Amino acid sequence: NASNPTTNIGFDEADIFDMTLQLYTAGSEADIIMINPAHAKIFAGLQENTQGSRKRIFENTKQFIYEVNSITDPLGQSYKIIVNRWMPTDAVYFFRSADW
Amino acid sequence: DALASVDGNNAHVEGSRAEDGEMKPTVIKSNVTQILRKVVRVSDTANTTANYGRGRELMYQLEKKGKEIKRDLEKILLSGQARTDVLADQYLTNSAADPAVAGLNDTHAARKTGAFQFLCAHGGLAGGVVDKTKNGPADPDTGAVTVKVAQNASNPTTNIGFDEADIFDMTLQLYTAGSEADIIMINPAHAKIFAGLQENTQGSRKRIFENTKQFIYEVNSITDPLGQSYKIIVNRWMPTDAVYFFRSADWTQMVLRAPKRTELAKDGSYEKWMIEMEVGLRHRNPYASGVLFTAAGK
Amino acid sequence: DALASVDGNNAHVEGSRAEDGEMKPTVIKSNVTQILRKVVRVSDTANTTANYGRGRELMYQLEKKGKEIKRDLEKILLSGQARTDVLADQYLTNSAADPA
Amino acid sequence: NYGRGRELMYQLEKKGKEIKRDLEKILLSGQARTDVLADQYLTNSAADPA
Repeated sequence: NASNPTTNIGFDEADIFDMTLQLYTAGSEADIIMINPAHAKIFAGLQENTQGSRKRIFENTKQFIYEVNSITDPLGQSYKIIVNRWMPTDAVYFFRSADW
Repeated sequence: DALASVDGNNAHVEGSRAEDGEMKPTVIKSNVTQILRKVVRVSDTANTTANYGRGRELMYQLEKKGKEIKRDLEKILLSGQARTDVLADQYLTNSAADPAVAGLNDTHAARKTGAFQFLCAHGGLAGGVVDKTKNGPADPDTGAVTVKVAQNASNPTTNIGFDEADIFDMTLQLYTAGSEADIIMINPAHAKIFAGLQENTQGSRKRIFENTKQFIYEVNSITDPLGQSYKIIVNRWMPTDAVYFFRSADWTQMVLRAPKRTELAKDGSYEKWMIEMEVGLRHRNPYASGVLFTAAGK
Repeated sequence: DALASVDGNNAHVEGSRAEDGEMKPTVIKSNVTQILRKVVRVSDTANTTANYGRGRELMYQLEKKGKEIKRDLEKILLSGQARTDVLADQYLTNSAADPA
Repeated sequence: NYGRGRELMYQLEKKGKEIKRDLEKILLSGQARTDVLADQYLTNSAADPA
């Protein structure tokens, strides 16, 4: 949680890909990410950064979508997202259905 | 090896008076093949237990050794091995066949094949492995250095970070040398740079999301200013401090003996088995493919 | 199980003897189960008059508690709880030698 | 041979009788188990590397 200030409880902004790198070098082939609704707006925040390197653009479109339900790492592994209500706010799981 | 240089001026005064031509014929490159065994030795009392999932202990261990030898081959073919054999200048020497070998019948050395970093126009030998701190020589055909040490001009020459855009210079050298390569292999610990290529700090590169439920952060295709496409590939079996630019036809896997499972002698308290796979690497032209070592500016 | 580290110095010689190699065993893991129960007791003093809304309060509350146990099962599976037992690390000593 | 029959089968059956006698002696003499398992007889407890 380097980018944000020391106020947020905890979560990353560019270290979610270090985990995908670790999984790839281990051998996992999972493409799923379960998250609680509380720590969900953070995922949508990935489409915009304070640094001048990521922004949104609306060409006179009456449809605001601050949502994200799919991620892709530089290695090529897709990653769908799911919002589980009964999960704990202070955790994020990257797993597969068959593994469990 | 190469063609004949241009020599610049080509004036003439109605007469050659040459020296029987300046042909400078081709140079002969050679390579050696090594052996890979991956022995296995199991006891006899440990070959009858329940073995819930492993089942047949020896068969399971043999499959494991097969996977291990395959991984070791995938690693060595991209490693920095150096051609090492008892023959130095008498490689072919069919007639004499190195008279100074036979007589002892036990002076056999360890056959080590030439690796990619060695066959790709090296520029020295750091003891036993190709040097990762000096650029190779120039191609006599045209000015070309297919082996370059990066210069991370984005960091203050203190951080160990692979340069961001030192690949365009390597592509320039490849184009000058006549490579036509179209592939770029990279270790997983460096795709972060290729992904950041889409962005920057000056503000001239930035992604956009017009009402999209996606955060695609990936690169799998590059195009240098010269018009040469390049497909990126990830391989976890390469040295992190190296990048190779392959080409399918330029490299081939030579095989003398296929991977064979067998068993050595007996009259012991053990049931030995083993595998044997003899293989080597070949290259059409050293100056065709390209290599890029990672380091920091001096 | 997990394969062994990939070697990069295999330079075996021709016409030699096969020296024994390195082997690794298969790791083992263990866990424990969990029991969930409910109660839908009823007095039966009802059902003699003309019930108004639902009827079969027993089955209604029973389905309610079924949904409840499903919810709790999901919550438990997704929430972090250690391998708590009364053996107190004696998991690998099945049939404890101390009946105390 | 004439009574020996051969050198392999005769020797093998003789050694079989000998090992049978030795087995009976070792079983009836009296000796406690000494295999190094340290209470891990049950609970298969794979060889535990190191």
